[PDB]
This record gives sequence, C-alpha cells and structure tokens, in this order.
Amino acid sequence: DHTEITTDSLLALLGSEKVKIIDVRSADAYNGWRMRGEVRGGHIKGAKSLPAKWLTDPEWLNIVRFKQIRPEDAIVLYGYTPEECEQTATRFKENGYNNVSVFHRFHPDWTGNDAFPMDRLEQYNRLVPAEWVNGLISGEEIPEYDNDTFIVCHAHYRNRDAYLSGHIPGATDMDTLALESPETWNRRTPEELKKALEEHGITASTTVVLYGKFMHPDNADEFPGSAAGHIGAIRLAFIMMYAGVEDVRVLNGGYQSWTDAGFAISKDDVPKTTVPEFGAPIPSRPEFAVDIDEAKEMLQSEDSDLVCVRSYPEYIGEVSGFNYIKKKGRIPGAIFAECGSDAYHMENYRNHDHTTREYHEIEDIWAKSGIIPKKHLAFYCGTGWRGSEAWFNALLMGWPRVSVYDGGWFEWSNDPENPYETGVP
Ligand SMILES: */[SH]=c1/[nH]cc(C[C@@H](C(=O)O)[N+](C)(C)C)[nH]1
Ligand SMILES: [Br-]
Ligand SMILES: [Cl-]
Ligand SMILES: [Mg+2]
Repeated sequence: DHTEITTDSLLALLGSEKVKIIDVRSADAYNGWRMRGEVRGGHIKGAKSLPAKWLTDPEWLNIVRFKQIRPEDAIVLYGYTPEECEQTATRFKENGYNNVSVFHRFHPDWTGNDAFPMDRLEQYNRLVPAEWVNGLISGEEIPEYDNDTFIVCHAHYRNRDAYLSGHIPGATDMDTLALESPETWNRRTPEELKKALEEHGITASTTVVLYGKFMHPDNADEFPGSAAGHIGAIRLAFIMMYAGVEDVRVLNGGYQSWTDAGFAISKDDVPKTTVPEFGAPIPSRPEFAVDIDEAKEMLQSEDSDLVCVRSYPEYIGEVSGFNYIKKKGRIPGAIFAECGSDAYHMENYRNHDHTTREYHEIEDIWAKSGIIPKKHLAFYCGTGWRGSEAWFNALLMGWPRVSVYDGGWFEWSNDPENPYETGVP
C-alpha cells in the first residue's frame, strides 16, 4: 500500500534524475507564498508542481505525462501534511506508477531548518493568490503588503458584461482601451495614461491588484479578446508598471481562482473614485517597452534577441491570428516561443486553471532556444497582449533586462518595407 521516505533519504536524492519530487500544494505556495505561516516559503529544490486540486481534471493523466513523469520514475510526493498527498498517491498507483513514496516532514521540518535547500519564484509577491486578495479587501492583516490605499481592477476589452456578470466585491472595471490606443494597439501617450489612471483612482503609491475572466474565446467571434480577460489583465499590468504604478499585483489564475476558493462575488456596478494627481512622472520605467526602431536594433545585436510569442499557425503564415490583420508571416530573426493554440490562449504558459505554468518548465523551454536572462529580451506577439504575459513571467523570475515590443506583428506588417518570412522553417 504505502511507503515513506525520511528527511535523511530525501536529502541525498535531490540531484537524482530517476526521482521526481512532486509538490501537491497550491501553485501559489509553490512559488513562495507562506500560506500556513511557515518561516520559509517555496518548494524543495528540484520539485515539480502538481497541485492536488487538479485531481478533478479529467486530463490529469495527460498533465502528468506532459510533465515527463514516467511510470518507471520514483515518485516522491509531499505537501503541508502527508494526508494531502494520499489521494494523489492512490491516483498514481492505479495508473501503473508502482514506485510511489510520500515525504512526511516538509512542514515544519524542511521549511524550519535552513540546512535543507529550498527554491522560490524571486518576485512571487507580485503573483498573489485568492486568499491574499480576500484578506486585503476584508481589512485583515496579510503578508507581502504594507500600504494604505489599494484598488482591485477587473480587466476586459469592450465587454463590460465580463465585469457585471460577476466580480470581486469592491472591484471596479477597466476597459483595456483606457490604456492602449485602438489605432496602434500600443500603450497610450503619457498624458492619456496619466488622465486615465486618475479617473480610475490610481496613484503611483496605490497598490493595484489586477485580474480578468476567462470566458472561452472563439475565433469565430467579432471580438474574441473580449473573452480573454486575464490576458488583458496582465497586459494592463505591464502598462501600469511602465507608467509608474510602483506596486502592481496580478491574481494568479484570474476570476477562476476567486470562485475556486469559494469566496463571495458581487454583481454591483461599483463607481470609480477619482484622484486629483498621479504623483509621478510617466513613464517611470520606460525600459519595459521597446518600439520598432529599437526592436530592429535588437535583432542585429549580439546582446539582444526578440522573442515571438505567437502560435504555430501564425508563425508559418497559415493564419494571421486576427480578423483585422490580413498579412500573414513572421518577423525574421526572432526566437519562436509558442504561446499555444491561437492568439487568445496561452496553453504553453498556463495550467488548466489559468494559473502561470511551473516557471522551471518555462525556463527550461526558453533555455533550449537560447532565451536566457543574460540577454536583453523583448517579447512580442500580435499586438502586445500575449507578449506582456511572457514578459510578466520573466519579470517574476527576476530577469534583469526584459521588455515588450509593443508594436508586434501588427505594427511590423503594416509597413510594406519591412521583411517577413513564411512557411515551415
Ligand atoms: S497579442 C494579441 N492577442 C490578443 C490581443 C488583444 C487584441 C484582440 O482582441 O485582437 N486587441 C485587444 C484588439 C489589441 N492581442
Ligand atoms: Br484569459
Ligand atoms: Cl512574428
Ligand atoms: Mg501594441
């Protein structure tokens, strides 16, 4: 039936390839959130992330095999309690994984003893869990927060129904058109950004928690981006951090994470409180956004490289990805980092619950193509949405020189004098 591994045995196996240490806690605890008040947040060094809440996913066995977890591997599960990994161990044993052990002493033994190595997402407090947002709006004391004023922002693209059909209590909505211009789909000018943030009640010293709602985008609609709300949320996070909002948060997973926790929702139309001054020059961090001239300079630079976060059909020129762009092709010289199925999904950068994919798997995929934190990188896609999320992931890992090429394929292909390749490489 069972098998236990002690702290002594597990420590002498952290480098072994045939053992797979599996963290069954939440992805937010995996990244470094001290969800139980532990003195050290994060995961055991070398652990893979497989939250036990995914056991209800009928694709659980495919998620396991997409993580290269093979039946001949020595499975080592752990969590906050050994009872957390019991239903996952049985789930493995019935599917042919006969070598399955459970590590009992991750908390407080492994966490409360510095001799045991742990790892965490370097900027994890920017990727907040649902419990953190609940305590924030409830006035309760929470870690990783020490501010007076905050604003929860529900993001969407010309679809206020996404906000009115159910949102977080006290939350105000923000159309993506408040921060990006429809003529270029780039960030707005500083004066427009200053005026837009003030009429939403955002100052430079205001903590902004951003999130969106996944509403199953279909490529047959007029505005599929009106259903990819959480992508626009991270897209708005990049713009605010570019503008100068010093403390910007993102609810990991979006509206799905709020309802999964079981918290109350509101359907009210909360009015916007206005603030008279933003209080900081815009943009305060202009290095986060590059334009077309510097993007062309980064292609020929040995120190730089562009990252194409688009789908494979767009990359080979089969489709343009959008119903308002007609030219198909790819920018020559960029490194391909596939986002997923189409222009409104991020399968390769997300779990099924829309939380950010295990960042180690993101680093390993990026590393195989030469995408490393030593370079100055500018992520881009069609118009900057999918590139903003890829940039946010690299920002969360503490990469020192990452940016977004706002123009993307939209601005690039609009100039006939700009080159582009097509077809399979
Ligand atoms: S990178 C690309 N993927 C989605 C979006 C949003 C886009 C759309 O809805 O097509 N705009 C909101 C119009 C910019 N950008
Ligand atoms: Br989304
Ligand atoms: Cl491209
Ligand atoms: Mg743009």
